[PDB]
Amino acid sequence: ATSPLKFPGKLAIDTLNNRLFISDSNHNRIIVTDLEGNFIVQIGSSGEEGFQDGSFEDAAFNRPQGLAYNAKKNLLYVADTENHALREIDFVNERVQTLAGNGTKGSDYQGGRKGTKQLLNSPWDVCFEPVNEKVYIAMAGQHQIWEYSVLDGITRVFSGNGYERNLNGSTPQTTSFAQPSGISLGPDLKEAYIADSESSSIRALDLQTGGSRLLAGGDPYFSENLFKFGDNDGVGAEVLLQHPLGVLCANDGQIYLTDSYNHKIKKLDPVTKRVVTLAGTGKAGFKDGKVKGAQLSKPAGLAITENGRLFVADTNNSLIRYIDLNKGEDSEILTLELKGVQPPTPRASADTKIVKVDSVTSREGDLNLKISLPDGYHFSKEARSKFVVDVEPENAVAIDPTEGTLSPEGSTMLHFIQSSTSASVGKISCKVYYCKEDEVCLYQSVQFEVPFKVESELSASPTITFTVTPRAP
Repeated sequence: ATSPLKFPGKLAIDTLNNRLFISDSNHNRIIVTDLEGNFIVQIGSSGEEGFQDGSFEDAAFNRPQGLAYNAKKNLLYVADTENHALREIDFVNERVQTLAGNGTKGSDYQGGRKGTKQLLNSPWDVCFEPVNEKVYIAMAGQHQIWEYSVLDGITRVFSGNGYERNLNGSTPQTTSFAQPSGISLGPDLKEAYIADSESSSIRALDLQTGGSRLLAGGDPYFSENLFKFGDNDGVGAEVLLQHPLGVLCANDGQIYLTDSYNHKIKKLDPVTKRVVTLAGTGKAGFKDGKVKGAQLSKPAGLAITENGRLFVADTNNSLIRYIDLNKGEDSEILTLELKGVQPPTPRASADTKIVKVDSVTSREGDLNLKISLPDGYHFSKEARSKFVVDVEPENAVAIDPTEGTLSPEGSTMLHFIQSSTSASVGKISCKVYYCKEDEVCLYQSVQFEVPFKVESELSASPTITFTVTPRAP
């Protein structure tokens, strides 16, 4: 009814740090919430079309759609379609930066250039292959699939010859696509699944060959009116979809997709090629309840938790919906309340633990902060853990290291000098970056509220110790 989103196109999910990424497309921003929908940070907070890099408040987007998350480096790859670019959001350094593209609709069908030297034509989804460090891009404008190499910044064509046609050939130049709007990698990292929007079909792209094979939809030979689109469940060439925009391959190997113009979610088994409808009557509307009687309105993006919760960008309703998949019959689609998401204009947060410290009673002294990790977790060495100090009435207390990075052992020392008789409150906000052996980026956001009221003139040297307590899978 009162959604803070305007036409969200795509989603990505980070399950280890409890983060849901939303492309609020018609507000030209990415919105990060926790998986219960409480606001964490927004990116491109102006809300206006643009193409600027820099901090999360200098930065601007022009209709971002597809999102991909990099768990080893804590980056979000964006498909900035109307800027014809691929943007990279770095959360370690709170800057946005452009990896390829340059703002103008290029007409390059071969490519192979480095960084912003290579132009693009309306990229629409992105998926991140973590092993070979490649970003695959469903380039809707040129009817091809492209490949960004994170190691040399070279962006080249991967498959499709440039013609708009459902043609599943055996080499990159003998295949065609038709406004490919979604892409998801299989758990074997051997195939990618494409939502070939204009051909109204799901296709499987072979990541070694460069070729593709059709899985379901877009076949007129068996369609009752010889139309390549419709709304019909079945197997293979009996299936009819209408403009699927999103596709996701879950770890159980099944393919979840949004049959966008039919306002349904569907499930496709890539070996039987059987497609069944999961949720939605077919009628463009909003109503949630049991799956078979509910309503979406042009769903176009999907993310999934390991547990089995499927999130849906319900784009033409501007909601985020979710479905708990392993409840089977009783399966109901529900809506995600977005708490604290505040629309754009030209302190506190939701993922940050708040620790109250015993009041500091000396006029002057040294405050030692020692953050430790549980066993088996170590500090990241490529992303150093940072802190920043503020005090309740500025200048009530003076701290020399207003900003600092912790030592490799998680410690720092702040020197303080209180100016008044009166009570004040300091807040030490620190982002800690740590990992298990796998080196997947975990992080914790901790803010220490240090109350300050002079009760003695003799210097002291209190200690703040804190153990991080990582999140539960």
